[PDB]
Amino acid sequence: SKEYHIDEEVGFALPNPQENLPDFYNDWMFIAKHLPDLIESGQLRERVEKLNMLSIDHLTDHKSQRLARLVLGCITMAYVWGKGHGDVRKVLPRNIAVPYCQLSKKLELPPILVYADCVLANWKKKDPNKPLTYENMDVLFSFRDGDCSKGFFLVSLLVEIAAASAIKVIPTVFKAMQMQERDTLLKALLEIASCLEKALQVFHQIHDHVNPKAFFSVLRIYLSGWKGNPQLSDGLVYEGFWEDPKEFAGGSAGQSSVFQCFDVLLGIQQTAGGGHAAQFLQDMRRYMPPAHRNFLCSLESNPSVREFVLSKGDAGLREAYDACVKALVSLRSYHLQIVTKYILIPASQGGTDLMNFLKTVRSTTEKSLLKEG
Ligand code: HEM
Ligand SMILES: [C-]#N
Repeated sequence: SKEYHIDEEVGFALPNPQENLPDFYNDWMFIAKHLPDLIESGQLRERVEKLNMLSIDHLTDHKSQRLARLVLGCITMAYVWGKGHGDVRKVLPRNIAVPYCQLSKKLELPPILVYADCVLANWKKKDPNKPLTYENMDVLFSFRDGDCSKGFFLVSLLVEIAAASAIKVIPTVFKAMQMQERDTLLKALLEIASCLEKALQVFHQIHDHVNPKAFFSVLRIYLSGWKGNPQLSDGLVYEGFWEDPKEFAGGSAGQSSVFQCFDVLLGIQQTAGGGHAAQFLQDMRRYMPPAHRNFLCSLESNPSVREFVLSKGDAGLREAYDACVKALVSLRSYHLQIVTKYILIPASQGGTDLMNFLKTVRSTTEKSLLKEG
């Protein structure tokens, strides 16, 4: 893999994210670093509104630009949703909206908190000389005390990273296919499956660091966007940058290139059709870092692993291939149980389009199995 911005140990996540910005931006940092407080004491909005329009020209490298995106991102969410009880601002102050939109255009991402922001770039290791384990990690920004943002963001991060171990073998896969190296292809496929089976394990941690009510009633609120959202019908107006209000989708792990990449790799057509699920997954790529979406399509232009495995009456291969597909459905099936627990139940103390979306994606994955009939 070339510079598709994919680290060997961390995958799609940003390696060693930047924690501090140039003093020139201390005003931004302060708000971001004290969001839980400012929000609760009800002085957040007033503070954003007192901000001077800062220029983004002093954000020289990528990482510093990403940090910035995170800060302005978190701030924008806090501002729009407030204490997150129903009182929402429909207009984002030009002093903040401008830099944010300019930085966004520069990074080729929409002006709203995105997965690549609050997960991929929102972390740090407590002890630099220790492994990447929950215990040795922390997020950079949170919305409100007890919103379980650490648990959510980090467990996603950790799953993201577990899946990163397979990304590195993708090249091996394609090489083997043209070099007609059957034993190499088989090895590779199983390795991938193994990594996807380990990611599921990592996923279990979600129960240990995220409480259903807190998640459903708080975090979920701040991660909401303004596309097809009843309380922001026509979107959000980025004062001083755009004429009319713009609609954008909230942050969601659905923006992770990880799962999409494997669906591609394995020839699963999540994106095909005119269906609602397909449109959503296709649309979410717009929310992924440009480098990453480039990676996703470069894969799409490679020869099909599925067609290859099928064209070879080789059980070993078919099975190894199914192993990977089986791993995905397993992850998704587990993900459903999780939504049930962290959304369905909490909301019961309409939202079925949710379950049908997920089940359609899952179903599509299953359908790709080879030796099922
Ligand atoms: C608190 C736990 C979690 C909840 C409540 C949750 C909820 C949801 C919901 C409601 C969707 C549907 C679309 C949307 O609104 O964005 C979704 C999609 C998705 N989530 Fe989660 N999620 C959770 C944890 C995770 C974790 C830890 C991962 C792992 C990185 C993950 C990966 C995905 C993916 C890839 C999709 C998109 C569709 C697909 O490929 O199947 N989620 N999630
Ligand atoms: C999934 N967020």
